[PDB]
Amino acid sequence: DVSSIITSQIFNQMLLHRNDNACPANGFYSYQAFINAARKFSGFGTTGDTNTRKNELAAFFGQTSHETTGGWSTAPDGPYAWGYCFKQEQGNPGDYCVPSSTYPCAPGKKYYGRGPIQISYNYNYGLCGAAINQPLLSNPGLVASDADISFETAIWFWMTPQGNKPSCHAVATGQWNPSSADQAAGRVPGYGVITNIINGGVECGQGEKAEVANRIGFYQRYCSIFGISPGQNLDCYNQRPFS
Ligand SMILES: CC(=O)N[C@@H]1[C@@H](O)[C@H](O)[C@@H](CO)O[C@H]1O
Repeated sequence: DVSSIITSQIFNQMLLHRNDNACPANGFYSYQAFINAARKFSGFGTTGDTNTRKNELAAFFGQTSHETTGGWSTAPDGPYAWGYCFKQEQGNPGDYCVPSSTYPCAPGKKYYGRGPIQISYNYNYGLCGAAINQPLLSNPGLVASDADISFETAIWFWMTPQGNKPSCHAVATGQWNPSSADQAAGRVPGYGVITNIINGGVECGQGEKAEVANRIGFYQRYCSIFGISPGQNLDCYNQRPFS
């Protein structure tokens, strides 16, 4: 069970400032919601030895902290204490509707980034809602109004391979075997390939990038909290994005 690796105190010490009034998602993300959701995904934080389960959770909270960070360079307790500050895409996001007969856009509904993985677009809310048996296509606001659902979308993303792009789960648990194409593209198992899976088109293969360095900093802080050392191949600066 995942609760033997991650306690309420480890969750709270990682997500130290999420409940500050400056965070729009303050009061949303609970340890209970996380454990309820985690238990629905067989293998999630229960694959491998203790250090491998710790590493998976460090990596999962690292990446999701980046997706939702409200941190700045000089924030209280540093930038890597301000994960899980947002539950919806910032700026003025549009409806993120790309029509699908399989996963049709609901009238008046918007599919902008919500929750810990910032799940976006009607196609993804529909694929996800099918997998977790929730009406995300008709009510995408559930991902920001129900914290158990919010965590389910992020773990769903984390556990789901995309053809030649592995699950974050496989990579974080040392179960990803890189293809010859992967090797030629510099995609060596590590946290960097996880950044590549999540947003490599934007962030990877272009040299030093502050968003990548941010993802690493969260993961480094959380490895410390779990009492493990970070893995190798932390960045994707010299990785070709997954096409
Ligand atoms: C609202 C919040 O607490 N945090 C920050 C904001 O103040 C910050 O300066 C900027 C990037 O550093 O984006 C937000 O996420």
